[PDB]
Amino acid sequence: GMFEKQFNHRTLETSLGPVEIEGPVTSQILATYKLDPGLTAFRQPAEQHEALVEIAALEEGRIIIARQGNDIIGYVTFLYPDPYETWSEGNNPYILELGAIEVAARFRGQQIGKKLLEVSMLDPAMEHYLILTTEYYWHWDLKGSGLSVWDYRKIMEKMMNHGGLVFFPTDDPEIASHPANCLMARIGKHVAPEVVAHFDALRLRRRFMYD
Ligand SMILES: [Ca+2]
Ligand SMILES: [Ca+2]
Repeated sequence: GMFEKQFNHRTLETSLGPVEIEGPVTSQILATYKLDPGLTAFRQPAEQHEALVEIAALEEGRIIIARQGNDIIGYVTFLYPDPYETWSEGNNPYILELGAIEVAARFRGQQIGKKLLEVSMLDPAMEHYLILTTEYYWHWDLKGSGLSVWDYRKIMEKMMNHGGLVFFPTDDPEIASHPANCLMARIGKHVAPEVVAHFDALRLRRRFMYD
């Protein structure tokens, strides 16, 4: 939150491209764009657009977008973990959540996710955060992607790996409920051991049973 947001930009060529990959984008500017109709994995586009704008308005919030003209065909979000999920416990401002990352189905296979993550990490400020993320099978567009759950998981994980995120075991009930779900996290080069220890305490939450 206390850090400044460095705007970065790269043009990604695609079979439909080129696509402008840039951010963090301000709320004022995000409101002028239009979410592509095919970005409905979390909620309908009108509601999800309002959600991206709101996130951008947060002190720590960052919205990086994949864009063609006024049309957002993909995005990736960053903000502090949800107050009503386990990842927000304690007073640790060095823990940031990669909320979500979504890309219109027709743009799949053009490595937009990879770049979306690249441009997100171009800001040296990201090295000061431990960036965790959660992925659940029930938000994945398997029907549209044609992928089984495990092929999807393998592809999605390697995408996240390109952004520096790595899989971490957890005893979190929701994630643990299905092996395909996962917690991943990117530990910035400048992140202190205390922050990492806190993260370990969050993901292995029932340690007290064994203390
Ligand atoms: Ca907290
Ligand atoms: Ca997520």
